[PDB]
Amino acid sequence: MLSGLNHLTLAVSQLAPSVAFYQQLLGMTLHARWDSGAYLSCGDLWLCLSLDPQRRVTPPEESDYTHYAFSISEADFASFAARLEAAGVAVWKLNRSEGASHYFLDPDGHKLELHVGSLAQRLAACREQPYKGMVFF
Amino acid sequence: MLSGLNHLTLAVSQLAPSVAFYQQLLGMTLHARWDSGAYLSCGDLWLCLSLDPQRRVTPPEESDYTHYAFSISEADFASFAARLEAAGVAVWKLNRSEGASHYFLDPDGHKLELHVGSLAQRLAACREQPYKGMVFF
Ligand SMILES: CN1CCCc2cc(CN)ccc21
Ligand SMILES: [Mn+2]
Ligand SMILES: [Mn+2]
Repeated sequence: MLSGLNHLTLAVSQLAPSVAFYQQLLGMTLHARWDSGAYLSCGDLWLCLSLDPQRRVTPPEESDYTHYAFSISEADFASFAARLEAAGVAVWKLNRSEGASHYFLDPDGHKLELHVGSLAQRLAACREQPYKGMVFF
Repeated sequence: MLSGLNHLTLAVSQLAPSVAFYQQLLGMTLHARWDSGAYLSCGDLWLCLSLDPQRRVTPPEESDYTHYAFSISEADFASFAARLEAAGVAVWKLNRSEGASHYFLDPDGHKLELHVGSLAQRLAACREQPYKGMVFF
């Protein structure tokens, strides 16, 4: 039986700029780097960057809604989002609201998000302002 | 600062087969569903399925190496892999590393993995037998 996420692996087109993005800009911990990959952590998350010549830099209008959200506290959210905008990080748009979030792209067009709040808080907010057709189990 | 992964959102082409896969086949807990999505949990992982008309059922040869690995114990690994094989789930890669991994596809072609072992265990193995160009920090 499954117990959670073991690791997230992102395919990247150029290793050095991607390591710089996740380590220098987002502040993840770099544990190891080799000619074709890197291992980073963010709290409990094991992130692997894997050099892949198949990876294409895709505009957000032509990629689907698959995306990866990172937790940040209420106190740090705005100042962290402001730092990303000042660094010229591009944005993308989701079709629906899901609370306090900032949506941004990595150098290869992976869709990232900063989000404040847990699943439990999201469900409680949705009880008051449900999505269309929502049912709770 | 970022404190971990908040949620993983997968774009899906049809909600019902994706809920069946993640809830019934993989055993994740379904918390809520609406006209265009669902929220599930797997241990401490919050998973969102988002219905997206942009999502193509993508063959594994046409997508890059980006993938999502779930944690499982060694004791449960072989029986879980056998369950996936009985259900007809396609495999996209053979395991060619030491640790136990099973590489399988979801109904829309998202690349998934079952993996036994932590980052610390991988780093220890790599310290003994480093990859080409490997530097530790
Ligand atoms: C940390 N550092 C900066 C200079 C380029 C570079 C390359 C590798 C892979 N051979 C590992 C570390 C590193
Ligand atoms: Mn999100
Ligand atoms: Mn993997």
